[PDB]
Amino acid sequence: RGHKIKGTVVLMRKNVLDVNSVTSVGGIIGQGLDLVGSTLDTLTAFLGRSVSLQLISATKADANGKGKLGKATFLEGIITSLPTLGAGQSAFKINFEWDDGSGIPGAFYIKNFMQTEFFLVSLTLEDIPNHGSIHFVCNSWIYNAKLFKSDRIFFANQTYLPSETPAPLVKYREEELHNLRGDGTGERKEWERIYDYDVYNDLGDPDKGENHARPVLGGNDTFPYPRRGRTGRKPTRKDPNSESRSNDVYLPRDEAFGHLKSSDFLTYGLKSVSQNVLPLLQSAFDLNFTPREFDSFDEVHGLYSGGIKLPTDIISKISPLPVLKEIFRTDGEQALKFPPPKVIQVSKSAWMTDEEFAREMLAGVNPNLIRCLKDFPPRSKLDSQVYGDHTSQITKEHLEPNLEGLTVDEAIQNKRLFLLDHHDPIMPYLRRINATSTKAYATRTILFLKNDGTLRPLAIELSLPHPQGDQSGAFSQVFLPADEGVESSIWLLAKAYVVVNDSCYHQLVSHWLNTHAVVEPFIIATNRHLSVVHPIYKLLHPHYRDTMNINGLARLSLVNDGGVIEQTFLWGRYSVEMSAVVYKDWVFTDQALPADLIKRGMAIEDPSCPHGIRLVIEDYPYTVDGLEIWDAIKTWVHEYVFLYYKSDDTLREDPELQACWKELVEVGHGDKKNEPWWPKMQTREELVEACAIIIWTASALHAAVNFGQYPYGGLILNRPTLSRRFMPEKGSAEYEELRKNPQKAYLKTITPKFQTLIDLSVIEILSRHASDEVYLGERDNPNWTSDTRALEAFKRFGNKLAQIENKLSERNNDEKLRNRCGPVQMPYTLLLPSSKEGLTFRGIPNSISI
Ligand SMILES: [Fe+2]
Repeated sequence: RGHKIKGTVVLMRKNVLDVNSVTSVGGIIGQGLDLVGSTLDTLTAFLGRSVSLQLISATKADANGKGKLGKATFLEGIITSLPTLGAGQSAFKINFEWDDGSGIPGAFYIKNFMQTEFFLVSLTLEDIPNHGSIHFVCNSWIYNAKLFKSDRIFFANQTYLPSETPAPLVKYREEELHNLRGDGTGERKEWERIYDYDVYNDLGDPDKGENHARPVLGGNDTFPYPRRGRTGRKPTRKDPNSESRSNDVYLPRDEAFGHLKSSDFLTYGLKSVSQNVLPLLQSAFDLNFTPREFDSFDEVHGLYSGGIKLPTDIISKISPLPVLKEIFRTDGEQALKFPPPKVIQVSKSAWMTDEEFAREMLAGVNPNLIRCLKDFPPRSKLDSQVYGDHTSQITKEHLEPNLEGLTVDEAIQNKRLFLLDHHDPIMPYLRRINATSTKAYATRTILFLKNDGTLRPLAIELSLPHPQGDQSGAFSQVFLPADEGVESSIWLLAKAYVVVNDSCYHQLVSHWLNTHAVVEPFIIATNRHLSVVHPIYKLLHPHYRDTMNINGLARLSLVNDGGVIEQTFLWGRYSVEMSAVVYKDWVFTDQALPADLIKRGMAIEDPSCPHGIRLVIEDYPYTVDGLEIWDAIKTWVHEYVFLYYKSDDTLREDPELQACWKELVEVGHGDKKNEPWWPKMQTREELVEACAIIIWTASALHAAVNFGQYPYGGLILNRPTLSRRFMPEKGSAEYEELRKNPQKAYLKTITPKFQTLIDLSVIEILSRHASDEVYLGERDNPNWTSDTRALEAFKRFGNKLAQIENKLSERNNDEKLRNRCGPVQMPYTLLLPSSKEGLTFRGIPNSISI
């Protein structure tokens, strides 16, 4: 007897997912008639000889060893309703012929014969013998069949290690991987799923003119860099070593995530700030429709209340903009409002306190930098400029003021001296930097641990490059706390010059290089060498969502010449290249949270403690919370790796893992290919350690470093991005204005009103959760694996993350932990694992989605 295997295809239309057609606006989704398909009878168009599916057997091979073929069969009727049919999805039924001889299906080929591509989500088979239902999760765009030599193949639910591949599917598995790799030539087309590497020869535009040229980041000892996804474009005409610029930056097709709500297309929203808002805003400044400058602090505060009064003309073209509707509020006509940033929702003035300044190094936008001070004076790593032979000029006499009354030696002994050091990367470029419109210092802040457990700043060292040459060291001045008179204002100016350094390092290193840039060679290596079926592919896959897409954007628009990062932040046109010089010190294994903590002296290893380490400041929120998160990931990654791999030998026998990690190392981070610290793939503990660092980086680290951007920085007074004026000197007229009107002096020193609007527009988006976000650990999409052991393991991650959330909230209810809240009363929630959509100050995503 023949039997018919009963089949269920779930796909989504492009019109349901594509920005241009989803361009109405969207505000509530997970709904509609939870899009039935059915309704609006255009589903009938999938139903002739339009799309064919062809089952592939996993138990029966042909003469040359490959799985037997089913007979190409077309979609047969429209399925209106299914218990799991989600919003915007459409369902089609299709019955395949099989027998007691075509075996157990473990794969299928698919052919779109229609004009338009569609996102196939899943296929489900309801079977024949003593075999349960087979689920296939596809999640991949299917373009017209004419574009492919070998038809689109998908595999079932079952997780297989390469040894565990069913013999009839071994060639198919390997052959997909081959198709994914490519040959490293050609221009990469929209419809392609081809994964490879290039250097960042990408960011500059020397055909527009030589001042638009940027250096090649990567491939070299001066400017080493992580690789980025390969695009195929022609060389620029002027420099054959750079790639020509395009509006249209390729990433492998399935890496670009479509959306159901239009408000959720944040990259388009970001491309819209730079290409539509910026020039229309520019206009209004350049002609004379808004004042060029802020005059008082209340004028900055007026951006959240009354907004920026703008002509109806230009407001008419920035307010029907698709995504940007959710980030701009319009009262009617002359108004462009920003949401109250969470740093001012209680106190407007509290940002200026010394407690908040010191505290935001433990718990703000960049809570990752501070060092425990172990000797004195603090020394430089810099070379032949003479202060890594000399030092800091902050002195023992500067440091003995008010609080305890111990010596600086004794302050170091008892672990109560700490350091924000922003001297070494920005010094060597500082002379160049200061010869643009930027006026900046290379800074140092020495912080004291007080009795209540809070941090208090005790000295700020402001350094300028060279009276008489680089071989002459630094010229440095030193500024002490004062809360009275003109001295108070000089001090608040001295904090502005530190924060400005910090904004910059944060954006290029703590944010861009440490998450975004660095995760990319990992995504490429995984797709080139780990099959969709592979266990580690499935572990690591959620942690990659939309990442190549936002990096493809940033290359076109954030990290490019004259881009937002360049226009906005302290290092200017030197930003991305200085970030590469810092990457010379990037060590993968030091990106593990305990390693980072111990290295910066903020933790020490103690096997009598909660996580086997002990903090030297208890109330270092970022880090007590981070540590809870780190251990949850590393426990999850340990149960998951150790589920699949019985021995270290099974790992060394795993040729997919081995080739993947080889390519990561020798190619993806190939400028670090001889570094002694890379985990070999010799040991299961090494795979756990690297899988935990990939996930930490892409989820929790990216979140701690990213979602606190608009809440802390949406107030430009709190996190300025550029200083454009040196400190007022005693005799000068700038000094009498500092006396007379210090708010005006503050403002002429920081980011101008125009770039502030750009900076606020950018980070407001960068701090938003898209509705359709998939957060840490509670979350994936459907039936990812039929291996219930892994599924159980994942549930234990979710439960523990949930338990951690209650425990973190508990800590923000604690008035004893002062550093969690500040004078600004902003609970530290940036590591709370779950979130709603929007500009929340919380929610850890699986990946770098923005
Ligand atoms: Fe980001």
